[PDB]
Amino acid sequence: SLAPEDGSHRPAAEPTPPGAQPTAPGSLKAPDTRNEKLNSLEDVRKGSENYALTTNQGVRIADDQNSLRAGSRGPTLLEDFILREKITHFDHERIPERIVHARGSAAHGYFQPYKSLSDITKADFLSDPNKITPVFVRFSTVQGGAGSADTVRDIRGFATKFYTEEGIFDLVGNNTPIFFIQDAHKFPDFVHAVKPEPHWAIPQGQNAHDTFWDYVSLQPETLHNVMWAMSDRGIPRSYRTMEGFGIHTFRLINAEGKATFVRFHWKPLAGKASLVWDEAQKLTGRDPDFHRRELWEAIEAGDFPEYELGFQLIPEEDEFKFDFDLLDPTKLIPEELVPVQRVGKMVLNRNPDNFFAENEQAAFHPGHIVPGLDFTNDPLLQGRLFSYTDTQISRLGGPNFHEIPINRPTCPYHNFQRDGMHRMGIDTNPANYEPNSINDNWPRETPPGPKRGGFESYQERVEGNKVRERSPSFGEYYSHPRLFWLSQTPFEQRHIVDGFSFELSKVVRPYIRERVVDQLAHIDLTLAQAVAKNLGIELTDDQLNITPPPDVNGLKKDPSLSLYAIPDGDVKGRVVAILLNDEVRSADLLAILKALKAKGVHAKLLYSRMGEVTADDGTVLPIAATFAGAPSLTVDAVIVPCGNIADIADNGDANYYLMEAYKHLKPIALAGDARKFKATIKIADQGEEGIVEADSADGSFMDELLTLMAAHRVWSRIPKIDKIPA
Amino acid sequence: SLAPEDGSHRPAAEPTPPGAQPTAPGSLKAPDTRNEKLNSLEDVRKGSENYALTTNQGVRIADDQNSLRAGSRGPTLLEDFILREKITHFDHERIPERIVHARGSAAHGYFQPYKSLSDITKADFLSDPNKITPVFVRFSTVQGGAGSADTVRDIRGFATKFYTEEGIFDLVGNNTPIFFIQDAHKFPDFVHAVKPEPHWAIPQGQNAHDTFWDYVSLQPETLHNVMWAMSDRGIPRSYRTMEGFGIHTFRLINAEGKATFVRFHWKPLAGKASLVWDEAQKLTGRDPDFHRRELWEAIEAGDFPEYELGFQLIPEEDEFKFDFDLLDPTKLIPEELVPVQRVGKMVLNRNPDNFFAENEQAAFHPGHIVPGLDFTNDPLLQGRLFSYTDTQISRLGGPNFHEIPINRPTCPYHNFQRDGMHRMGIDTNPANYEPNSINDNWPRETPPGPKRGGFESYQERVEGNKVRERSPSFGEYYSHPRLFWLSQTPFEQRHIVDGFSFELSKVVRPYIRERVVDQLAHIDLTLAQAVAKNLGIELTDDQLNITPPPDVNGLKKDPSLSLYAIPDGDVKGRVVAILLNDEVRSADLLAILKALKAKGVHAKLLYSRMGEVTADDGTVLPIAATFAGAPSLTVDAVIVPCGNIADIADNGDANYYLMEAYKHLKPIALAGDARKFKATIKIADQGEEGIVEADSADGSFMDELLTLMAAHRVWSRIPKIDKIPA
Amino acid sequence: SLAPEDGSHRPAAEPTPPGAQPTAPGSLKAPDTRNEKLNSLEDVRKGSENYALTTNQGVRIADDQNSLRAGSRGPTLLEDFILREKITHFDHERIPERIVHARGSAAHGYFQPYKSLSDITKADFLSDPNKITPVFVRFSTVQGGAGSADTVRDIRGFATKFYTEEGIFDLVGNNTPIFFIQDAHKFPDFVHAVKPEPHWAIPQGQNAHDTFWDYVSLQPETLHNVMWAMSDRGIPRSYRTMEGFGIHTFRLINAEGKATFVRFHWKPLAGKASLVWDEAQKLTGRDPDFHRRELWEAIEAGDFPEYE
Amino acid sequence: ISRLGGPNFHEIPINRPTCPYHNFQRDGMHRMGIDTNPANYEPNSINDNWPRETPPGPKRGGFESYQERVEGNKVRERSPSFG
Ligand code: HDD
Ligand code: HDD
Ligand code: HDD
Repeated sequence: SLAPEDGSHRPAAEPTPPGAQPTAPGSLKAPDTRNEKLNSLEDVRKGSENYALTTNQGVRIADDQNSLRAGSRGPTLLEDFILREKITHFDHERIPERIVHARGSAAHGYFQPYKSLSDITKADFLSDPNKITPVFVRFSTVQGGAGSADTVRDIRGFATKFYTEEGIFDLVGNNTPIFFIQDAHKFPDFVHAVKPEPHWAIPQGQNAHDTFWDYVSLQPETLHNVMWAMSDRGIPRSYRTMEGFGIHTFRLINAEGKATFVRFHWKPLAGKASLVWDEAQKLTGRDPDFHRRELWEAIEAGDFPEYELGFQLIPEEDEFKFDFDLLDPTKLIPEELVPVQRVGKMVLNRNPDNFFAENEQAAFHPGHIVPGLDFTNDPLLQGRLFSYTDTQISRLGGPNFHEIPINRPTCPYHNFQRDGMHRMGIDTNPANYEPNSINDNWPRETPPGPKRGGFESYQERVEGNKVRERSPSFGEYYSHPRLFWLSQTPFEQRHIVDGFSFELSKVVRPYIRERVVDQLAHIDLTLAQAVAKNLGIELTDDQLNITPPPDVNGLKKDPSLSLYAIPDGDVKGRVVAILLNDEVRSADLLAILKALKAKGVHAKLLYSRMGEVTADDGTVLPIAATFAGAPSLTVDAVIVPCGNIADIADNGDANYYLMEAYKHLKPIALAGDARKFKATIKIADQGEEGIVEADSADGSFMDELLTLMAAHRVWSRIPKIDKIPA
Repeated sequence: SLAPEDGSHRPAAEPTPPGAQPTAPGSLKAPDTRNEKLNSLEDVRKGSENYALTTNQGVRIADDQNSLRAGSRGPTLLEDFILREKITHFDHERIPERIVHARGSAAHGYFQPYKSLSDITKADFLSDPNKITPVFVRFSTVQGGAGSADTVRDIRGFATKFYTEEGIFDLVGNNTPIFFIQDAHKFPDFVHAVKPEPHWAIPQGQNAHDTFWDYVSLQPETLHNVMWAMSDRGIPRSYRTMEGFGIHTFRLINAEGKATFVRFHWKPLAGKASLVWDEAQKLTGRDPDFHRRELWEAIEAGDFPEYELGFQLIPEEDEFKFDFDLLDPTKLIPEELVPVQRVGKMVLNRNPDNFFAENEQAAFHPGHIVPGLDFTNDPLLQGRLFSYTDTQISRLGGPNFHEIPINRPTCPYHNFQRDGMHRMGIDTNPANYEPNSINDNWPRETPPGPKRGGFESYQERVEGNKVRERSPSFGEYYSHPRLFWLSQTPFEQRHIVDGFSFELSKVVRPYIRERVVDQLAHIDLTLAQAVAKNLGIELTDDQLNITPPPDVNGLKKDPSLSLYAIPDGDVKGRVVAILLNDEVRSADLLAILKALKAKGVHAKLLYSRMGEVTADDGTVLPIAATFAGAPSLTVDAVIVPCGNIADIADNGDANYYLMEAYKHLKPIALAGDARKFKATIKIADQGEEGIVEADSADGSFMDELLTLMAAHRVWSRIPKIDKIPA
Repeated sequence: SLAPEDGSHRPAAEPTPPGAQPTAPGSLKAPDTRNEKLNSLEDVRKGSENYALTTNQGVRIADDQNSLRAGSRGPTLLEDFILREKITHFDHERIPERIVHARGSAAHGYFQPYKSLSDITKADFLSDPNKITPVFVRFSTVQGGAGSADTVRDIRGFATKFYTEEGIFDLVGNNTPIFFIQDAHKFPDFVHAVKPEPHWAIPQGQNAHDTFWDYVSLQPETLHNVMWAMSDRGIPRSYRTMEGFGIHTFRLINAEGKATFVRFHWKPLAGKASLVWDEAQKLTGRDPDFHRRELWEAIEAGDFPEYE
Repeated sequence: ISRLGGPNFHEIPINRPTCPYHNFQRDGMHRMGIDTNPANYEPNSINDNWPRETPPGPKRGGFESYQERVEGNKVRERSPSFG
């Protein structure tokens, strides 16, 4: 037996904070967390303890350490079927990654509505506040491969599979309310442009290259989502702290046959929070798995990710009332014009058991709708309906991808489809066609109706000639980017300017930079000038005279477009670094930990080596990581307790930890002699907002620290950070 | 409702004779038949009665008769996800067929040994006469595609999957005791030669072409199996009436580690029985699915195929005691030298539910052995071990083919292998490697032992240089073909001559026919001359003087090599055509059927049209088929009762029916005025052996017919048949 | 050398009647028959005479008769890359057959118009009677597998790939002028009904079974093509002696943008001819490759299949 | 066979030998080479046995494995020399 005597190999099957235990498969970490979908997977879950090691054919293996050979230094024999089986399975482990959103992290959970929606939709999963729908959610980046980093600048995917009693509904959205392009025909052009360039396959996880900015400069329809991507929305703090949007206008259909246009929203109950670019970029090197880790850990802690589903609803007769087209996926519907109605709440409360089996193989597709929903003519949505069925044939090996356990409906499914590679279902129906008399026509079509009815499309009127033509109503490109711009706070606007400036500086062909700046001059001259200045470009007189686009139905701003303008801070689940010394004042630590615990904020104890340090009263303190092994990038705030400060005062890593946290606008709190660190970050004696300081870590010290953490970052420190060499 | 009111759409769920009921899926036909494998497939069985028609996502379909279009004469819309799911699944229904043995028919059953064989093998499925092992058996041809015909001349496959408590054991045999080639390296050559020629892909299901005989003429090692293939062995009457052989010498390993050499045998308990060539050929056109049908129908009738497993056993110290090499797969072990020891019984007692899911997807592989068996150095076996794992990666879509339900072990299987296309099992093991401490090293290796132990190879001595060399001991090609020839009856010899003669007639390049005749001169000059003559070839003086090969260890014949030398007829499950007239004598019919029922022989009632006829006494006789629709090819004998014989006396089809049966040596019985039909087949007034005749269909009229049926065909008739124009 | 002294192994590279010579690959049989498409395949045609036997990696093989083994009666060694490459390629030879029309026989040829059609179509291949368009035609049955018999009673497929100067045009037709069903949504139902039944996979190449007639009895729209299949149309004598049809109304469009409705037809210059049922069925047993053989041999003889 | 889709990965252009390659292997997914050999097997008379095996020799000969002596029992055992 190889496990240590003390059982420390095995994580407690209780919720634990990040770092307290090794992470573990969901069914072993939280065996009592159940929902209908998780239970239905039980047929295929395979354990291991107490079982003999076998081939795939069930033959017990005596010696899994050696190939069969003729003498112990001789050649390997072809009759070694144990070796070849094991090697063959290994040799064929990989499947094709997703064409886009290959990098993503998933969890199980459940959803339920706040109130019946049967007045506007007959969808069963929205019909009853006490009917729970299992869900499986995958969050993702867009451009990079499955082994790329999490904290890149990109759009994020937010895909939700609802295993309803009337079929799978997949709501396949992103973290911004519009897309870069109008018609699915251009998707491969756009994606080829954003992806690594085809000669050398560079760069990974980055829009900062010529082809992407070339396409942008030539396709101003992209400018709206480009603005969102260049803002801090492009670098979320966590999948828990971003919005999700279905982007397209869909339809809701009630039992009376009435259609209402809807756009879908997820509101993060943990609040909206993003990183800053220097931090996000360096975090792709220090921990390329930061978002994956953080989501998995939040769930093991009990800090379940929660989202509120919301609908913008527009009656059918109001289709043409806005000064943008509701079917144009590059246009958003301002919440100032159409409020988001809250619809229900989704809680993600268990991680998967096997990433490959459940995450990699999950197939989400926006064509998977249920009665009570329907599509519209959105020309991007229309082409998506073709892609997500078609792509699984190579990705998942064939047309039986719905039989892969994660994908299976929990409701009944019966039909006359047969065969296909890796067919699991053994059909006993004498008939494989309909109409049939030999099985009395079963399974049977079901008329549409109020509940449990067959699917019928809404009978929308279609009147037009067969054309390949963009609707003229889609031909407006600048007003929504401007509305976005004007709705950001001054610091968010600076971050946008810095995002464009950084990205365009990596574009080798200078005319491409110029052409993008010219597009910026059509949105906002202040933005265009600020970017131009960073690129050493001077706007021409004509560019300076470009008339700014019109307001969006009278709006000069909409604060819901900003991450930060309206506070919605939630510290629960956030994490603080506590920089230890070899003689910690235990009275400081006790007060620190008590206040953090009261607000559900986690701590990591850091030192210049691993092992333990002993505090002033004999308490043995285990060290989670070194200053260098768990950098300030990975925490929300830094606290330094008193004690033997001379131990760490001249440690370069400890000093840098504070300089890096300071530059990235994080709250820092310094107790007792830790106040000596004020010098490294140039804080004046009288102190400064964003640095908490006191003789000791009392209740007052922690309240203030906790208040700053609720506001996420110390924006008012931005003018002070260009001086700092960090 | 589309089913008829009287419920006649639904086959009776009880044993019925062939043709009495429509055929049905095995679990609907025989719900009460069970074994441990059939029980374990229950989780994937899908019903159909009383369920709604859905998409694969569980969405109820309202209209499964139309596409979604813009207006009822308008274009189809891309948003029709119900149409595209359904067409996509249809578009990807097919998977590659097997490289060889693509054509095959399969049934579930069970095996039981007669007694424990623990003194000679530790194999668990042979350890206890009470231990019953589920099986799945697939029988097949070799050459033709999945859509080729059953009653071709070819070798047959007889593949058995034993679902043992210690793993899957696949016994992958043929119906002749040798193979055509010695070393696996030549398999693609031989198989390319026998297969349709690569320019034009002709001929299907036939060795009667130039490239096959070219190869054979250049590779005399193939002559042994060619003799079998050219005999009536190449055209079995039924998969129930052929022998099976593992071909190779394998090893049994007992609990003390002692190795015994073994060759595997299957003895058909329904006896040995073949067609004649003209019958077999025509039958590929009248019913290309005859063996598949016959197998399914035997099982639905309760005429379950039964086979006895037997072992020829040779002590290790006897390896070199014979004139041929035990490892040479072109050599048989005469039963006169090493008898077949009976081991156990196998009964196939349930048809599959879905042919594709269970039969097409089944993967058999002779490397799938269990503790208590091991391989030898037979260099054809040796290369087989590589192929049957390899081929599944394309054929079945990847390395998880063991998770396709029909292939799954019923015993436990646990290991560290992960991922791969269409992965079903969701592993919860924190470790995916060993050795590991984080799961205490589970699943763990198991030392070899008397039972329930790990697989260890037998420590055979290997000594020699790395060579691509054939063993000189394999370089004798004629003595076995000669023993086979001399062991055949004179009519079986005639049929061999005529098999070579017909096949060689289809070889377009005359020099190939001559080179084959030259090879036959090395085996037996009588055989060679008879073939030569049918080809217009004259043997040279040299050829006439070739010394015949030596006998095999003193044997100048072994009658176990003959199909018919030793009668072993069983009539149960055979079929008789009864040719009706419009006024049948009912006393004749009652007597016929009563005698047939007593012996388990089935009957089909034929006429010139469908519907019914009424017998002299008013009895209504249902007609199964017309004379033309169910030709004599498909039955084992023909009886014509009295009645209004004038009604059919001038019917070409009815006359021909008798001529065809007469030509193919089948028993024919004629009662009262049905004796008029003697003219059509030119029978003397005093009658002849093989034609039963009498005033009325009893006393001993049925005993005599039933006695002819036990002898299978009327061999004495052979000189009489060249006369008849049929 | 294994060939016979008198060279009778090699068929003459000149047209010869059926059975006179062994049949051969088309470029060895008729080396001077050329068209643009046939010439464009020259980069991928591989010969054989006078070349050494190699692996796929170009390594010359000394002994293509034996695996590598420890002793001449010993076990086969994993390091035998020659054997494993050869057996790997063999083990993966097959690809999925077509879902329908899996059984079919194909030939190269050419098309030429009788006159310019630019009044009714701007299609480039129809613009000038001197425009020669290479074609590749595959004839087929519908129901049976790639390995089933040719002279079954079935509809026949007649597919022509036109390699035009402005794109490939595939005219994918059958030998009757209608289809069994009205709407593509029902194609998997019709095809499952006609194909071998799912419990036992019987029968091959035949509509003569319960599920086919069940569907037909419940879907009267099928009756028209059913009538054609039940006539001697369902049993052609030869792919050379049957009609072809596109079935659908399509449109021609001319340079002015005017649309004309068109249905396509192929008229066989060898005339129309079919077997009788008893002969056809029996022929599926005596020569299940009869139509494939007869097409190949007509072309080798110079009886070129011609269609208008 | 999975990564590159089948047994014809050698016909993907980067992977192709620049020297001659001829054999009796046929078919497989994505088959590019169109073989004109009347024979797809050896030994064959119908194409005078071409392409032909080549004896090993000093230059341009067939591959033959070094005849290293093998001696021992069939074992799954690590050599003690590796320990
Ligand atoms: C016509 C092509 C096409 C277009 C126009 C879109 N996508 Fe898409 N999307 C795909 C074709 C596709 C795909 C190729 O089918 C993917 C990759 C593999 C897969 O399973 O689906 C995919 C994956 C994918 C995923 C990952 C799902 C998962 O986690 O497995 C998300 C979140 C989105 N997409 C979201 C969007 C949004 C919000 C779009 C515009 C509003 C959008 N896609 C446009
Ligand atoms: C080295 C390659 C090789 C050689 C020398 C053999 N075979 Fe084989 N055999 C295969 C390679 C193979 C295969 C390519 O792996 C097949 C085709 C598809 C499959 O799953 O296995 C196969 C299938 C196959 C089947 C069909 C199993 C089923 O019904 O699915 C049978 C009965 C046999 N073989 C029997 C034999 C016997 C008795 C042989 C000589 C003693 C033999 N094979 C030599
Ligand atoms: C909705 C599906 C569907 C429908 C309604 C049809 N087919 Fe089809 N057809 C196919 C789906 C298909 C296919 C599944 O896509 C095939 C099978 C394999 C392939 O490559 O294409 C095919 C093959 C195929 C072939 C063989 C081409 C070849 O030789 O490779 C012919 C001649 C036709 N079809 C002709 C027709 C005609 C004349 C139809 C009715 C007017 C028809 N098909 C309806």
